[PDB]
Amino acid sequence: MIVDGDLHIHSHYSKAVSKLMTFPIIAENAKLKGLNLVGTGDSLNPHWEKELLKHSKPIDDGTFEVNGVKFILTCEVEDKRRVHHLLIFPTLSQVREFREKVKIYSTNIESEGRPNLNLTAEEIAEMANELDILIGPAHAFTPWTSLYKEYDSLKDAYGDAKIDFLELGLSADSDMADMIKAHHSIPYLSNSNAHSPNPHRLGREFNRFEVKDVTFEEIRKAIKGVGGRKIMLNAGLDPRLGKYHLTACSRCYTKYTLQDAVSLSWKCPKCGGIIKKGVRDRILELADTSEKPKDRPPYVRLAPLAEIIAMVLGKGIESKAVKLLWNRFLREFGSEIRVLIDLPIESIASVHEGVAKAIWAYRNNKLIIVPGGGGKYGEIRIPEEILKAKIEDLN
DNA sequence: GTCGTTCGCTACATGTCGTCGGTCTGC
DNA sequence: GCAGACCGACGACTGTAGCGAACGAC
Ligand SMILES: [Mg+2]
Ligand SMILES: [Zn+2]
Ligand SMILES: [Zn+2]
Repeated sequence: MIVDGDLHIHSHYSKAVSKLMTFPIIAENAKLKGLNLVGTGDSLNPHWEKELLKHSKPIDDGTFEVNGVKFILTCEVEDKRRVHHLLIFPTLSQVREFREKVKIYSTNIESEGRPNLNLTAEEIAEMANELDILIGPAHAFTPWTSLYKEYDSLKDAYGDAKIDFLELGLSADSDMADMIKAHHSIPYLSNSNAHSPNPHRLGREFNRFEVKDVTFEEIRKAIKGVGGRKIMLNAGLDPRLGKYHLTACSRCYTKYTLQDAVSLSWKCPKCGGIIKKGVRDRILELADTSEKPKDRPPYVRLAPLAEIIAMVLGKGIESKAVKLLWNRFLREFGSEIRVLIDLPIESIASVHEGVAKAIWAYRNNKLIIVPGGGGKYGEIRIPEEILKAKIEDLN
């Protein structure tokens, strides 16, 4: 069976997140967005474990279910060098063992969602492999809290340790990640690290797996690509829409080239901000080979349907008209990805014409995209001739 | 016209811990 | 005067009350 899953979210116990980020709301929004599997997130926090045991029903010893949505134990943690690490746990016993094992190395493990572990990345990965915990550098291209903002390679970060995946993130896709030779030997994950259960937030990037049943073991086999199970698709946000694609300032958000960045010494001239190196320039710095493996699954660059509706209606992202249109679209059809890629333009025009034309322009890549960097998301704008024209004379 | 309804932009939070300037000290 | 110790502020890790102001069925 084919299942879509987003295995990287943060509960309300994390900081700068939404208080509506609870199990029922997440399950409802995922079921409405056509999302089969959702990672628990913040599984190291005991209060979140209590809420999970209260609101959900167990499938086995590591897979749970609520409102028809499956859940696997996941958690993002922080490093002593301030590096994000995503972990997937087989069962709840592994969760409790890993928790009690690091209580002496942390002070907010029973207080925060993404906590602070005073341990080397090598030590964390070794402890994870000891208990067969899946571990990977989450959004490892961010110039703030990632791996490549601190280290230059995975071997220098983990040493004698072994990882199980590598989360790409918003500002990256499979090609630029595969531009590094070592990355050829590691499966990718297109996750969200999302904080709000909003349409454009929850499940902005997910992974489509082929499995036999919906359990942790099948997900592990699909990640490792064994026994017929495999990660057959990586649905992700366009890198130009991420918050740190290009190199820009952290205050004025002015885009600067890598050459101009080195010239100004990371000092913003007309602002004074601390310009941070985008993921594109970082990947270009760590350029290995122009080749990429064949077994790499395809990465479909998609945009949030909510933002498309907002830019078509000329209204905000959180407005009520765009919410009504999004709800009507999700009622008439299946999920966001269906209307974005799979659904034909003529069927989309049955609900709204301008939205169908914008989706056509996005599929044919005639949609204007201004990249984002330094903390600002990329923006999308449709040309005038695409909006004023009909549909038959379009293609 | 009328007054509920909604839009879009500004401000602000919850805390841990680095980075980044500025300041004190003891020489 | 200056190296080193000390200090404060600043923001990610974004989401959202909230607040005038334009809006839209009667
Ligand atoms: Mg992406
Ligand atoms: Zn993170
Ligand atoms: Zn600046």
